[PDB]
Amino acid sequence: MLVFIDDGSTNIKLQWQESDGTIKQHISPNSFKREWAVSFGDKKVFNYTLNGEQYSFDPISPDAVVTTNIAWQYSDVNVVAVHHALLTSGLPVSEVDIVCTLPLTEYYDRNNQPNTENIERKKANFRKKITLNGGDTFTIKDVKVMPESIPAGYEVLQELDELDSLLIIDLGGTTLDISQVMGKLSGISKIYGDSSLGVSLVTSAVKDALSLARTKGSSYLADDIIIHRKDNNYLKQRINDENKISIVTEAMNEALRKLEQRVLNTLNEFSGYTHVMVIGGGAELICDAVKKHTQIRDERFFKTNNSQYDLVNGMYLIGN
Ligand SMILES: Nc1ncnc2c1ncn2[C@@H]1O[C@H](COP(=O)(O)OP(=O)(O)O)[C@@H](O)[C@H]1O
Ligand SMILES: [Mg+2]
Repeated sequence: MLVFIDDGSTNIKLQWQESDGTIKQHISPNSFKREWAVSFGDKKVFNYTLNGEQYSFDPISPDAVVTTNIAWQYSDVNVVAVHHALLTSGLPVSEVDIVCTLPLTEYYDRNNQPNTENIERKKANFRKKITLNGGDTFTIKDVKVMPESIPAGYEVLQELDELDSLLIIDLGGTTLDISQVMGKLSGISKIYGDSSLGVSLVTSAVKDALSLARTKGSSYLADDIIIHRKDNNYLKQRINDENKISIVTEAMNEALRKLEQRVLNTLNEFSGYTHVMVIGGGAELICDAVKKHTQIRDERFFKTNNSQYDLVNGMYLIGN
């Protein structure tokens, strides 16, 4: 049964429908270590035997995740993550069939032209003999593969002018792979690709300014403040002292300043923008960034509330 799993290296983003007739969205974080942290009681984990190795969930060190998007998206850690995501929602352990996501750097070349061997490479990854070490594993039978940024355009691209362009941006923890698509999917123009800076810099800098060590898996407590940067109420709760609120804000700002400092020039490098779509978790951050520089009018500037799930919705409506 088809589950749409945007298997991103920051966190995995999911959408599916069941036998009730209601559509569910879900998210499972990237937090899978190359060791077994077990549990025989209260404090409950997940543990896996992967390809031949020991894997489990704990609030992981940056070792695997702070590498590149490219390195993680085809990994054994990605195999843990996708099968973990279906267990964090809690689906009936049996089949899945999946849609999964590729970088644009990996999908499209020097001429920005495509590679299907990299499509089969994801399917080959999700062919490894993973056991849930306390249950059994969802069997991924059929596999569709898409790139990351592009499929978000799908539902909007329907009406959109076929000679004009839709510039589609994921800003992630890792991902900064960007596509210039054309309307109705008449073609694709130019791509840009990067994962050298992102929200992982921002969210980790907030941990330092708080009271928390530089791991991934306790990310929420810092991710909170990246979300509520437009507030001060949840900031006063979570950054629980006024004397720390500047420190956290200016640490966050140091990262965000230097994120803006590249991505605005990336949208100078992308000549021929006409419509803009902003997606991902950092969609909110690039909305605050790129709108004031690009100066495209709001009828051609797309970003919802959901932000990261905007991507997996465009994937969903292709075929379940
Ligand atoms: N509203 C928001 N404002 C700012 N950052 C956000 C927001 N929502 C999520 N994020 C953060 O953005 C990152 C996730 O980016 P995302 O694009 O969803 O992952 P990926 O790039 O792997 O696709 C996380 O650090 C997440 O906490
Ligand atoms: Mg992203």
